[PDB]
Amino acid sequence: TGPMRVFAIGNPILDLVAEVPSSFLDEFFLKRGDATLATPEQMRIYSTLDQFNPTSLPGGSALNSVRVVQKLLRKPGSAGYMGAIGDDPRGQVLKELCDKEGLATRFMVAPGQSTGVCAVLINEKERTLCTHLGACGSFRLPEDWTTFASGALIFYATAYTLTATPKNALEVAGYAHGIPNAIFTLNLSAPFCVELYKDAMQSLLLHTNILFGNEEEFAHLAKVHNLVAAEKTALSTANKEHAVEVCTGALRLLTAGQNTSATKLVVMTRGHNPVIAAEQTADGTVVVHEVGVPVVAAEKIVDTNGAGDAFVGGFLYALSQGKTVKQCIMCGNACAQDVIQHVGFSLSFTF
Ligand SMILES: Nc1ncnc2c1ncn2[C@@H]1O[C@H](COP(=O)(O)OP(=O)(O)CP(=O)(O)O)[C@@H](O)[C@H]1O
Ligand SMILES: CSc1ncnc2c1ncn2[C@@H]1O[C@H](CO)[C@@H](O)[C@H]1O
Ligand SMILES: [Cl-]
Ligand code: NA
Ligand code: NA
Repeated sequence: TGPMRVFAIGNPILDLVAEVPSSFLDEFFLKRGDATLATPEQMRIYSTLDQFNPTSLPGGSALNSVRVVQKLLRKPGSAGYMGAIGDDPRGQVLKELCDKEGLATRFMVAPGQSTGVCAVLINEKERTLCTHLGACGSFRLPEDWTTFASGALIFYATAYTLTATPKNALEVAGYAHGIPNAIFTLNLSAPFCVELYKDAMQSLLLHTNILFGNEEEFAHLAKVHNLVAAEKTALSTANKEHAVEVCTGALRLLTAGQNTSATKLVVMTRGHNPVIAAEQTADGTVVVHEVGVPVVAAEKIVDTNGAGDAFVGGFLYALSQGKTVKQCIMCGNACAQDVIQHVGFSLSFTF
């Protein structure tokens, strides 16, 4: 029953995991390894997947991150989450899976719509994802959400939530803005979010304390907002120097040149390479962090899907415990590495 340390909004999705024959991917015109949104011709994929005995597990980027936070805090209601689901059986399944973990949730039911679902197709050591948002798109933040989230000072939203309406994330960020110890955190989520919601994201970033994103997402951000010279928008983020310049330029989108006691930090995950972060410190001076990622033989890497969500989960957990920026990154790395070494987007039982 609390205390709630982290509150997030997202697109609640039920993952249906199953091993399928190559004929399946070809049958639904899917490209092995790609993560996409179901096309009209792929709408029968979920019903068709049943003949492969799929396993139901809670999914969704933000949901995956708070589930990590909840697992680490242990106390029921340590993390809160809100999103929209359908009035279907799938919605009940997802809801029960979450209650089972002690997560505090309020799923808004959208009559006549289907709960978000993602087909996690395992084929040739490769994962192919096909997501159908459905009811997720109907989510509209309830007027009493701040009461539901009472006590939490860490707020989180994925750019994926902008696909329902940017107003949800803007309202959450709006609540935290101006309050020194209220921390709004955001994930770039995907390259298309950066372009599709350019202006809303620009406004949202001004109200953001911590921005998470991977190399490609930050690359698109830098290009869309002209953070680096056209001659540099092509450079590889695998290059420390370039990554640092991208992070430093991105930090400007959060600070707007001003300096307060509020947290202003940009974190870029870079696969096996060191995580890079740019932070505006107490007196306004910018500091760059570089945190090495413990080596993990490609041999032991099952799948890198969900790595980013787990990273954020660990980072936010550490942040709630008041750890330093470097310590938060290390916790995120630990969580990410656990998840990528086994089937599933959750922390192992032993972890
Ligand atoms: N090859 C690797 N070896 C060790 N750790 C890794 C790793 N790949 C990812 N990680 C861990 O996961 C974190 C995030 O990885 P990354 O930035 O690649 O996410 P991502 O969304 O790009 C995965 P994908 O490439 O499948 O889309 C890294 O900072 C690290 O903590
Ligand atoms: C607006 S599109 C969208 N929004 C939110 N989450 C998404 C989306 N697409 C896929 N996922 C989730 O990513 C999780 C793995 O990182 C998978 O578990 C999958 O559910
Ligand atoms: Cl999400
Ligand atoms: Na400052
Ligand atoms: Na995994």
